[PDB]
Amino acid sequence: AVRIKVDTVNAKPGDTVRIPVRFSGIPSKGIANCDFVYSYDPNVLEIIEIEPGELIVDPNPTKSFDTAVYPDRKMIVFLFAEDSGTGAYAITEDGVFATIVAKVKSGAPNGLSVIKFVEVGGFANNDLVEQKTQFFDGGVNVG
Amino acid sequence: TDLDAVRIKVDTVNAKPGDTVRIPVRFSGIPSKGIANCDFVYSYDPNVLEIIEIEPGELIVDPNPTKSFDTAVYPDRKMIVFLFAEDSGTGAYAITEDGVFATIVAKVKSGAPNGLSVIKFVEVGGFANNDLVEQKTQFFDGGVNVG
Repeated sequence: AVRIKVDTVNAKPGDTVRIPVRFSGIPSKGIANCDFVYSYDPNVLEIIEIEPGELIVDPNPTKSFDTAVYPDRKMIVFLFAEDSGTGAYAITEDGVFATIVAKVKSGAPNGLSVIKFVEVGGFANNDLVEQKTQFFDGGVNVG
Repeated sequence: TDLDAVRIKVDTVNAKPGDTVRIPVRFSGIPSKGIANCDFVYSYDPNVLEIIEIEPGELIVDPNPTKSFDTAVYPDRKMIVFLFAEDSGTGAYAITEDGVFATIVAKVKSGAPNGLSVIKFVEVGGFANNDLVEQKTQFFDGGVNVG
């Protein structure tokens, strides 16, 4: 199974923090596409940007990777679909899939603001066979 | 209806339990300038409708439609996410006319109850013209009137 984990990072109100989303157990046949959703607390974290991680091998990262943030529904949607169409830009190793850049609101309480796994859609290898996954939560420990 | 807004509306189609139905998502009031990108979410009842595929509509002009258009269906959370961003980078594949943005293809489950199974607007992210200026939008619901 591929393991997906959002880091838990420490920050102080006002800080702009980077929260890696890591993949481990990436199969030999790679990951051609994957999409999933995590929830967050928009009253504590303002999502600034979500950067393609080192695992995105496409020369034009944004062609293979995208995210959509919906503050009202409190969700972050991750979308990866290797752009070559031949499997060429498939993820082939463990590492950082994306980096959430979020600002901790100035009046945020101390303690953990959770970034929780909500749902996975597809998560397939270069044979387009669905892979088993195990998703883990993360967030920001405000101090 | 705001004539200065782009109105997005999911059709309300009639069907019987067991039918595979096509439910267009239409755009009206598209600025001649063109829409370079848009993303939004509608909810549905996966206990009545099994989403089979969401086809790029006639408005998706990219010769590689999947490079400009994508959707994500989440049955557990009961949501459908629509994502459009013209792939050329120069505005070449922007949406420039009124018409079908996408087509939801769904099967009405054999045991589905009679009545309207609503496909309801949830939230809009961006909806920008070619100069990257956010456009005023109005989203309307649709669904399948099961009978």
